[PDB]
Amino acid sequence: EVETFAFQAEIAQLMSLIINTFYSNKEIFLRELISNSSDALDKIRYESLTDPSKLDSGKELHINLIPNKQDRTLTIVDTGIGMTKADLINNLGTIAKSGTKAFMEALQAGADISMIGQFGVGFYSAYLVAEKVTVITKHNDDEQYAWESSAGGSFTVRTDTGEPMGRGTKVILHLKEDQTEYLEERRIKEIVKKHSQFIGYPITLFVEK
Ligand SMILES: Cc1c(CO)cnn1-c1ccc(F)cc1
Repeated sequence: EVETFAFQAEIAQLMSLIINTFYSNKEIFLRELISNSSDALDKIRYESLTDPSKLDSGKELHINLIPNKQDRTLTIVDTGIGMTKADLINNLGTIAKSGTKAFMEALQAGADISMIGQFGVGFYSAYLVAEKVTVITKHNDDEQYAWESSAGGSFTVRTDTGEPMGRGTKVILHLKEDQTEYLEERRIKEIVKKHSQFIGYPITLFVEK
């Protein structure tokens, strides 16, 4: 059972602007996603200080980067606090309405796409390199859910029947045909060392066959 939703008009406007605008510094998507994972790990660590039982779904706090050349996917896994169904559908989009408005006024004022994180909508930088994005997430107070969007004004949400995750978020980037450079180990190492060197959680870079 798959539910289809329409993005808010401002979010769809931001996505199409990210997909259509000519901009070569595409590597900044990895900094935003890792930064998002770092915030989710911070939130579950703080909540667990006043409630140790919130770590019963997993004690490890880490981030994993997993490239797959066969499927042409780049996956960012974190064991953070995760997102509920309400987050995926209306909560995160309501917050992002003001950040999108402010971000686009700055763009016409002289700003560039690389400061998208300062407006809280850095997740959508994934569509600099992805034709489709899948998000598997599991929050302590909800079930596991699968979010997916190929832009175009709509996204879907369903109950995930895959491998149970325990707790956290998994972002699967289905890369455009000409962006396969972000599957190479030496390229991912280079971006992480340049933009995410001081993240306070272990970042493990998987390798392939
Ligand atoms: C938005 C996002 C992603 C996707 O980049 C992964 N974890 N999170 C996240 C989830 C919950 C948070 F409180 C903060 C960040």
